[PDB]
Amino acid sequence: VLSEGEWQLVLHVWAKVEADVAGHGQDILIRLFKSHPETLEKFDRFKHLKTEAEMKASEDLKKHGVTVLTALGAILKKKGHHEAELKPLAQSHATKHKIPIKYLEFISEAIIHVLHSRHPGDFGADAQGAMNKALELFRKDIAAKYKELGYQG
Ligand SMILES: [C-]#N
Repeated sequence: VLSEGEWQLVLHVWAKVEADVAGHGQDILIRLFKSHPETLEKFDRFKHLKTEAEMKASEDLKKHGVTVLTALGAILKKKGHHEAELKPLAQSHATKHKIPIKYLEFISEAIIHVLHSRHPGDFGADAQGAMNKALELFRKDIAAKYKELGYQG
């Protein structure tokens, strides 16, 4: 459960993300691809991307970073009442992308790392703890929908 004050922490850092969604999105996906290169074979769209250099210059990668952060931001802003906003995301990742839950733990770690590098004055122990809890509720809810489809992974 996040306390209301922990949701406020999440939302306060989020507003920082929002002032530069494309830069945050690039950092996050690159971080993910560098830390868990196997996840990159799950994105059809990025098969031409090899070097870090290539990732940084990619428009496909930047535009996707925006799409990912827009969808997640809409979910975080709901403070746990996100069934509507999460359902479409869950079902597509299950059916169309076949993304194991594990991948969701990887991109969570990436987001946490990036927030910390970028907004350290805002991203202390208290904020990291609340974000961790928000992302873990997000995964748990995703895993519930996967279940309903019979989608393992
Ligand atoms: C889609 N990350």
